Amino acid sequence: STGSATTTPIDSLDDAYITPVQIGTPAQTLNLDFDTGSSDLWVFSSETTASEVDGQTIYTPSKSTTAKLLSGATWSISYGDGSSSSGDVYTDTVSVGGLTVTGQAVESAKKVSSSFTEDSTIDGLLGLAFSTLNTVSPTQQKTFFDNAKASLDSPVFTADLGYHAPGTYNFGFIDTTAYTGSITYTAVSTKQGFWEWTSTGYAVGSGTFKSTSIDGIADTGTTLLYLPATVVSAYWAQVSGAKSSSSVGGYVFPCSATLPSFTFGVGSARIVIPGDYIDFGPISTGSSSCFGGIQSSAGIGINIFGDVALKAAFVVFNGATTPTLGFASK
Repeated sequence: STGSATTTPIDSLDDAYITPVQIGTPAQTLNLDFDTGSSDLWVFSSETTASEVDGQTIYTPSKSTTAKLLSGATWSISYGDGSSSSGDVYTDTVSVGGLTVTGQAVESAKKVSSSFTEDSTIDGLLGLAFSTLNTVSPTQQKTFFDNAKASLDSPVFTADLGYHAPGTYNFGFIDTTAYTGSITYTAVSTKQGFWEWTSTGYAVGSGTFKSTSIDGIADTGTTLLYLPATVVSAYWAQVSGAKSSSSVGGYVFPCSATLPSFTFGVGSARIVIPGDYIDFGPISTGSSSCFGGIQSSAGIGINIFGDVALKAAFVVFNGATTPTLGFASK
């Protein structure tokens, strides 16, 4: 089998992407944030604290004939941005872009932090990291991809995120019309449960390529590109007036600047992030100070190849026995 679903930016900055997901019988369609940096499928639901729901579409398991309570199971997660959620668990039928899994753990939120409540466009998260990170207790549950794996024509999914535009998540096949040149594959470490890999270096604008190993995770659920402070400093040094602002929470730059591209290495291959991708707009409405899309990972504890980077590529998440990541230009 295969699946194919369009993923759509939630706003004009590409702060996140939502993908429609059918849950239950009859289908209840929720717009979820596909997150290769976590491993819980959780949803706003009929069980969510009423004051914590503002505009989201909810999953109501009692209206689903295929929903079953996973008795005794609870979950609780916190993300890298400090947001969190928790609740209990149903199993139900879940379909993404024509691809159907029966008995998927659907984690029903009883509580969500303000950040989720305040975002009306996101109805939940669909984790696509490794199931070892799943937070369901006492019985850890498998991700949608893990459950679908052995039915898939090939045990892969691909992320093709758009710049200020929709893109595509594919399951079970590689669309050879969706990228240019070749896909370069690179080794993955699963020791921390992430799609963790080592970039071979970087360049700033038209500058020379610096060969250096940068360990990091391919994370569709993170907006920006978080890299070591040395790299990030070398980038913003090429933007007149740019500086790191403690008060704002990272690098800002004059909105009148033109941003240079940023290149990252995948083995001997190169992925170029256009400078436009690195502009996240005024720090506040009407401000002439703009927020940068490349930021320091210092104090996160891990480098993160978020959407800023991933959207410049066609990315293969190869879940074979020995997993790998592939990157192609597009």
